[PDB]
Amino acid sequence: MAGFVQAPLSQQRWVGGSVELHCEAVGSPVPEIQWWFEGQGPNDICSQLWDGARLDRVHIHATYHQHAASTISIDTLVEEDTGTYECRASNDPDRNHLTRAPRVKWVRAQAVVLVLE
Amino acid sequence: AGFVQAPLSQQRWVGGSVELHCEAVGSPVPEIQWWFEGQGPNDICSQLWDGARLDRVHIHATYHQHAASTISIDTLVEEDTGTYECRASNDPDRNHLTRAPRVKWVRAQAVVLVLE
Repeated sequence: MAGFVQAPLSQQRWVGGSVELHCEAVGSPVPEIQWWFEGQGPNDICSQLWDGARLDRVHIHATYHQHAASTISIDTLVEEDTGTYECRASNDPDRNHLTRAPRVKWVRAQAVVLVLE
Repeated sequence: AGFVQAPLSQQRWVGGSVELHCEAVGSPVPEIQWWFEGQGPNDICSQLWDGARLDRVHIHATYHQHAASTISIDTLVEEDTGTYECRASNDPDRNHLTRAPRVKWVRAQAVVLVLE
């Protein structure tokens, strides 16, 4: 099982500024962390972020020594960076690949980031 | 509304007890709720309440400056296994007053595994 020892923090930021969200988890084995995101307005859905996203303004750095630590950073914010950011952790051996596996459940921890002019 | 402490996943024995804690901030001070989803594809997240599961589930919360909430479960059974989720919000329409714009609470999860 994976468990959170630090959740990301909701916060108010400015267009052209920047944001940094942090997430930490424990388990044995040491769990994996991903970051997920969902904009505002009931047309946006929860999908995975990746290192280099949004024209290379999104950066994700992770370490896995004894526990999982992950920092997501975003350069030069724009209003549409507004939304909910979700850290997910799991040490389930099947979480990746494809498998006809049912399971596949990660623990989630959300922060909301609001970007204002 | 955001978390400054997420609940922490825990493994326990049948017949034992568990306790999960949740800290959240915002102005105004956000409300905390606990929600739960058992294992297997046929379960959903539903709100837990104080006294649930034949008065084995107790929920205590305070809201001075910070939102602090604790869920406790006595005499654990196997079907207590699953994902517990702390939800927080200070949105004034929170109590889904039929007022049907949004509904979005911030969420932080912990898993609880109860082994025989």
